[PDB]
Amino acid sequence: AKHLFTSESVSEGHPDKIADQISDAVLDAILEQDPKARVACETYVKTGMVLVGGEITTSAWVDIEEITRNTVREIGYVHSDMGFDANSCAVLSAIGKQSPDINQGVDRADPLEQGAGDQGLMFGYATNETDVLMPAPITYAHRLVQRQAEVRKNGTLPWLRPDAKSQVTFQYDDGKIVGIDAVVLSTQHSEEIDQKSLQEAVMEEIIKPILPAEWLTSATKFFINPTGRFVIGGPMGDCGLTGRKIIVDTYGGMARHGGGAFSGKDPSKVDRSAAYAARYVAKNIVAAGLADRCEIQVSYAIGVAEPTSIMVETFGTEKVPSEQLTLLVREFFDLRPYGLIQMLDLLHPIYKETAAYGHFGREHFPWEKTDKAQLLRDAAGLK
Amino acid sequence: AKHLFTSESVSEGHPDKIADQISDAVLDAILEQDPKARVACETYVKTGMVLVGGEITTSAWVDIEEITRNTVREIGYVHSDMGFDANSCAVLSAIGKQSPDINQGVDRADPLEQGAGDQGLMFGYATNETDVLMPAPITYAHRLVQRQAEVRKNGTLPWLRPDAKSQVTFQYDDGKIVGIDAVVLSTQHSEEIDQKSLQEAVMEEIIKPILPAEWLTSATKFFINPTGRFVIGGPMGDCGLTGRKIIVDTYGGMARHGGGAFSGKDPSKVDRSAAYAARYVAKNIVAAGLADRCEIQVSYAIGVAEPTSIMVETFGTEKVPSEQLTLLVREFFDLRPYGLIQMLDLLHPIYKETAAYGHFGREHFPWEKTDKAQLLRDAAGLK
Amino acid sequence: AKHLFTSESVSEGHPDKIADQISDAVLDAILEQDPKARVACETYVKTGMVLVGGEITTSAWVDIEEITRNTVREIGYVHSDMGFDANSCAVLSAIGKQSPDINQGVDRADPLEQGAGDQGLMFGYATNETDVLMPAPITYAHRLVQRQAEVRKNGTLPWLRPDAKSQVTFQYDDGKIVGIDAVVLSTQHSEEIDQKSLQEAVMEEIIKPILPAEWLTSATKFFINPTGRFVIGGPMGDCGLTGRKIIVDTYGGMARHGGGAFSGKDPSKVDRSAAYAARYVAKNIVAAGLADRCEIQVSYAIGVAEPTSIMVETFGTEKVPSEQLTLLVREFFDLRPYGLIQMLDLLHPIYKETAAYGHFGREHFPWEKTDKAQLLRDAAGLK
Amino acid sequence: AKHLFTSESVSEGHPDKIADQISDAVLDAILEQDPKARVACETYVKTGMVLVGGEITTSAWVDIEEITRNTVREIGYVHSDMGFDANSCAVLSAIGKQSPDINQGVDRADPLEQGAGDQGLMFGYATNETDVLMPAPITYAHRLVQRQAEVRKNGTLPWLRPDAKSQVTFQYDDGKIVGIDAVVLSTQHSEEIDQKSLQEAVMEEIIKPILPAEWLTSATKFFINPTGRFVIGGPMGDCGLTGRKIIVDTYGGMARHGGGAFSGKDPSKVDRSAAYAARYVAKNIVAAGLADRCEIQVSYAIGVAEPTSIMVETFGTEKVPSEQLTLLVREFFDLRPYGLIQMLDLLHPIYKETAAYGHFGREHFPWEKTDKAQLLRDAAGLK
Ligand SMILES: C[S@@+](CC[C@H](N)C(=O)[O-])C[C@H]1O[C@@H](n2cnc3c(N)ncnc32)[C@H](O)[C@@H]1O
Ligand SMILES: C[S@@+](CC[C@H](N)C(=O)[O-])C[C@H]1O[C@@H](n2cnc3c(N)ncnc32)[C@H](O)[C@@H]1O
Ligand SMILES: C[S@@+](CC[C@H](N)C(=O)[O-])C[C@H]1O[C@@H](n2cnc3c(N)ncnc32)[C@H](O)[C@@H]1O
Ligand SMILES: C[S@@+](CC[C@H](N)C(=O)[O-])C[C@H]1O[C@@H](n2cnc3c(N)ncnc32)[C@H](O)[C@@H]1O
Ligand SMILES: [K+]
Ligand SMILES: [K+]
Ligand SMILES: [K+]
Ligand SMILES: [K+]
Ligand SMILES: [Mg+2]
Ligand SMILES: [Mg+2]
Ligand SMILES: [Mg+2]
Ligand SMILES: [Mg+2]
Ligand SMILES: [Mg+2]
Ligand SMILES: [Mg+2]
Ligand SMILES: [Mg+2]
Ligand SMILES: [Mg+2]
Repeated sequence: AKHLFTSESVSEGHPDKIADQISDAVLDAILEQDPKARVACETYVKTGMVLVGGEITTSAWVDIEEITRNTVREIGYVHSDMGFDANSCAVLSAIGKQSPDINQGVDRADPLEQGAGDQGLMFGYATNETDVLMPAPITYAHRLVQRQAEVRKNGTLPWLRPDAKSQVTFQYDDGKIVGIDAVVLSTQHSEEIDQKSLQEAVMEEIIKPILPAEWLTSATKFFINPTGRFVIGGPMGDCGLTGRKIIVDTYGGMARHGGGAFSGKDPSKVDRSAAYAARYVAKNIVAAGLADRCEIQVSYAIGVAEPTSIMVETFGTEKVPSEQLTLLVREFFDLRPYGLIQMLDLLHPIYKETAAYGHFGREHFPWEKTDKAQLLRDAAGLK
Repeated sequence: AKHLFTSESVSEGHPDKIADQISDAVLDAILEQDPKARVACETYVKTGMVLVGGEITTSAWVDIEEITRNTVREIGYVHSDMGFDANSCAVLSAIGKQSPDINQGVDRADPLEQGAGDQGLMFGYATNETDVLMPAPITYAHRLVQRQAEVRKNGTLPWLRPDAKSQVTFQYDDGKIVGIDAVVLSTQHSEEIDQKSLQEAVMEEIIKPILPAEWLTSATKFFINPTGRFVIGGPMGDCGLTGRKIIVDTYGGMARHGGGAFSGKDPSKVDRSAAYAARYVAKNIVAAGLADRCEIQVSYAIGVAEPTSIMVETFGTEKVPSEQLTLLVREFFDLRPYGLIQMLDLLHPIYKETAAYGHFGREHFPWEKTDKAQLLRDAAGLK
Repeated sequence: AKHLFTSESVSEGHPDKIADQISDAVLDAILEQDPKARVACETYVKTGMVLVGGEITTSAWVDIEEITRNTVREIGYVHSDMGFDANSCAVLSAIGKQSPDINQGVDRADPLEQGAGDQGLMFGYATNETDVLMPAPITYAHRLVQRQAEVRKNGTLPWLRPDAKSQVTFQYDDGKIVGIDAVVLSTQHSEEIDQKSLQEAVMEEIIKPILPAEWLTSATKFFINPTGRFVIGGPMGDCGLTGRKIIVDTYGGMARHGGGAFSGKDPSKVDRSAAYAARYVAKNIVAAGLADRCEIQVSYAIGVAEPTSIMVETFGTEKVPSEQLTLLVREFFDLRPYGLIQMLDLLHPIYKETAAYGHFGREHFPWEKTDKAQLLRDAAGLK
Repeated sequence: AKHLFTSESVSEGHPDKIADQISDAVLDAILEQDPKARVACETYVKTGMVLVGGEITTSAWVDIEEITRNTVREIGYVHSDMGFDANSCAVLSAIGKQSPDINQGVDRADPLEQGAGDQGLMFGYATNETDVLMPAPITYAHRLVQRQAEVRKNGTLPWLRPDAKSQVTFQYDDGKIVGIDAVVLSTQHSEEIDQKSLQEAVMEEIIKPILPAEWLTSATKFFINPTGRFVIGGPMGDCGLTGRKIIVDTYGGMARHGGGAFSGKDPSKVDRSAAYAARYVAKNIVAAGLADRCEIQVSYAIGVAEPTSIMVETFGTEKVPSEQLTLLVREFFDLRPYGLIQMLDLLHPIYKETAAYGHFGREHFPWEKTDKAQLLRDAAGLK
């Protein structure tokens, strides 16, 4: 009955995230100019530099330094005092074009037959634990780093620096949340404020306002800047890389994962598109009330348009025998490369925004919408 | 009852893996000279270069170019013909030292009290699906890319190139394997051989000898180099990065994951050490026969030595009420930073070997050993 | 009366020249699209990479990788066998925009008033030692490396590699050439041919056909691949950088030099335009017969249109008192930034061609033409 | 009789010089540990990075980041406010080992026979225009940038930034100096001070105290920060590269040059050692009173110990027929690779100090000493 589950999240000022933002910042710029572009951009970030590389084959014309400097700038690093500075950092580029060998298998004569960008498996997930049908732990962790960033930008706590990470562990009894045992919040700061003050301030401004007072009890344990000092952060304190936040980007470790990153790749890359499409049916199934929680999983083969595997897991919480529930899935949605792109209209520059604070949970994203639910209901005991 | 599950693996010639190998190749070298070194090494690999960076604080003296060139060389790329060459590629370095701010929370006066290298959560897993208590899908996928590499090196198929990826999906009925529906195998090759021949050869030499003939039926579907052409590969066709094989490195997507990569980090980094220790108790629990399959999860807080969370999931397959099963865990093993390192003796250069073909399944690894099982048995109905 | 003077040259396959070529290759491409572009391109070349950086502010849209790969390709390195490969090498870019602080001083309201791109001094030179009014030592050294490159491309000596350097020292008595004391010729080669053969072959194919048989006597000493082995070359054997061939680029050490490189910069950069204009008047003066040999020198001040200094040196060989000869100079030519560009029509992509084998001596270059001579004659005892 | 000659210099804060300093800073460190090390270190410096590369073969163990960060730190860039920061900039490394092919020709069995590091020609120079037998123009220009640097460090003009360049043109009549026509002084500054103030301040603190009041007349023209604004400088405003200050490093353009840079290379490199040895005999000749001014020139052939060419030019100012003056040269000094190093005791870390403000003119340098003069006198009309 009782058990503990822990999830974590990172601020937009976290090295790894900086990468993602940059990566997806480039794609957006590119896509704005050419929707059918093929972008596979990987970014490396350290002490005084930013490396934007990979393979890009587009007709668009973009400025990497500008997109980069501007992207970091917005993140927050604008002075050597914080360790990194959009204005004075180095911006390197090693961007080649996509291999034709791969391309022949992706873009074929007939657009519909067009194949998967690569082989691989993706996991979709949905749960009635919350309104947005997302697990609770990841939702609150995200809220924590997000708050910290907002209290920093609005000038509430001017001594806060971009870099920050958050961890929370919930108490789960009878399969439901009963509270929160431990809370972790690490945030970069200036040489001007003291630990205690900082700690005491983080509680009032960042934790207390975000964590439901009900789940907080005299038992909860708070871990704030444990090493006792976090003045050095960002790429200086930790190397940032693209696609190294795979889990916080998705469901916090509650659901499963195939190993494919999101940022830097255009929709023809199943790692991102098939993933989104998977959250789409999973969420839609639960909204449709066909199950309380279900994990979906598709797998593909490079240059091949038709999915190599599909499986729905409802953990017994289903309301219609999986059978019809699985035959309904391939019945209603098109998981073929050039079916999901139209299904969710992925040919637009809407990904940068997705690079920090979770790819799921934001109802305004095309894959968060639940329109097929009611119709997915009709296919089984409408009433 | 019936459902499909897919996993995947990559050859030691895959860009991402090249990174990991390099990353862990540097640490080993360093560790050989200094076991208590603090290594956080991230590698970026593309068309004609290799970028080794991150933060390293050691008293050891190593040669990055030599370790790198040699590491790639062994992988296989030794001619421009294959796209990359250990002898003629560029070797770049951006390696700083570890932030003292982090260090004060890690290495404290008392070695026992020494804290976790970072915050985060890790997932351990074990299953009686196989002798090594590893899931089957990931085990066979690894075997496929591994075979390909060996048939290449031994000269059986001299036209094979280092770069290769493998995907397999099993049929699961009644919770057990009944067969394999689809098989995917992509391998780089020379301009000298044709697709058909290649395909036909891959079956005889790499697939047929590795996949159990029982699970192969007239239904199984084989996908071999689908785009129809894979002559261009390695960093030229795809950017390689450290820690982007998170899932194939562990359990193939069968179990869960927290988001911590392994390669490039010394044991004081819970991402690698708490992870290993988690596979250790999970495996040891199943071996101890206390459960058919169980997932373990620990989470930590930077600078803090005592785990912030622990949870054992046996999916009902447990044989002793979880209660005593969870109280036994913290009873037998020490998950504190400086407890797992001694527990598994992680202060040695034994990681490079772990950078390709799974971190689990190799019984000779200290975390694969099951010595505590029988003793973990004594603590519950010995007999 | 008697004395020895030595000059040297380098093949288009030399690391430093590779840089130059690349640098000026980028400019041309840019200029083709925008003649008034401001290009300050510096290239770094090593083992498996090429670094193109600096500051560029243009409205043009160019592809660095393509321009670079193609430029190296043409030079000759196309296989790992030779140490570098246009197809498999890395291409990096760190190009920012020109500082507006400099720009306000360069481009002012009135185009004529437009100022010098930087401060500095430049040396022009001319001599009746040869038809093209160039010194002899530098002329023959260029010819040597140029021949080696041609005998390599035409397939005469297929085992020759791109990298090569040439050195010649002439005997000067009575102020004229009497012969050549020592000849140096170093060229990269394949593991297939032996030293002796190579040496013997270099004489017949490269040295004997280029050096006048009259100046070659039993005294002359030949130095061919002295270390006894030159199989390793190019960026692998030596780091290439832009603007490190300052002297072979001009007059071989016979005349003076101020320190400004040529490649990578647009004409608004006095280092290149004022230099060219200087060879222009010096050559024109000797052609006009006003002197047998004269060195010119101008100096500028950033943001300032009017030259800070001008001086003509005729080494006594003048035929009209220097006085009128110097008053004639500023009388006939316009050395103001926006006067020399029109004077020589420098807003065109004509520089790559100038990046190897000398910037002077090629009569088809705009600064090699002598049209003002006859008119420079009228201004002094026409007849 | 009358004519104008211009020279220039650059502060230790100039991008190019930053490179040199870095380059020679690495050598010294290495040499300190191993005098017979072979170092060919080329540095590239831009906006937020520093690239140290080339080929180094030593038994020494050094820290590039530390040597670099510290070297830049001392120069002065320590805040993003000035555009570059030693603490937060990137430090990259691409250092391979020296090609054995070259080595066999350099270090042979017999140490005496040991050969020249490369082919090439070098120019030495001396003049009685000044006590240190250096030309005047380059001496004063160096003094100008050197003053600016000192008035910045001592806090006299706290708003001064590291980057600065200086230009001076002298009036030469009857072959002697009569005065100075134009003065150029460009220095980077803070957003806090205005142009007029700055200009007025630069005259009092930097120009007036350094330029002889005799040579300054109502005619002299002063050019101070002409573009009207120099707030942006350093690698941000201009790319820094090693060996691009060839001329200011030596004689300001008064004497000739062969094209060989000094910084980053050990003494076995004739570009630096033969160069120094050339200033040594030229200076010593004039000190010996054998000529008022003389230019020396040697040339070498890779792997070859014996110089390929030697020539002394006294411009008629000699006092003993050149003949005996040239036979005296090879009589007194040893220009063989392994003769000059002992001659000047070059196996020591004494080069960093030589990377800013001229390689000649500092009488405490081993090549600035004149001990052979009196003995060079005995060999010709002692009395
Ligand atoms: C703990 S660091 C990685 C370990 C590090 N590379 C090392 O050398 O041990 C990972 C993240 O922790 C956070 N961090 C950095 N310094 C910290 C500190 N002093 N206290 C708490 N968190 C810190 C940052 O957001 C950083 O991305
Ligand atoms: C499909 S690629 C990544 C997509 C690519 N960056 C793009 O621009 O679309 C990922 C992996 O697939 C494999 N691969 C590369 N070229 C391939 C081809 N032509 N056919 C099959 N697999 C290929 C390699 O092992 C490579 O690391
Ligand atoms: C002699 S190397 C400079 C010294 C080198 N950086 C080192 O590590 O000693 C410079 C040039 O000499 C030429 N070179 C390289 N290897 C050579 C060899 N084995 N014999 C003759 N010339 C060679 C190339 O053109 C190369 O760019
Ligand atoms: C004029 S810049 C070279 C041209 C530049 N690459 C461009 O993009 O036009 C070279 C040097 O001039 C100096 N400098 C830079 N900005 C300056 C300014 N605004 N006024 C005067 N000197 C300046 C610095 O010492 C710098 O290294
Ligand atoms: K890292
Ligand atoms: K990639
Ligand atoms: K070099
Ligand atoms: K520059
Ligand atoms: Mg990371
Ligand atoms: Mg993938
Ligand atoms: Mg990858
Ligand atoms: Mg982590
Ligand atoms: Mg060079
Ligand atoms: Mg200059
Ligand atoms: Mg320069
Ligand atoms: Mg040279």
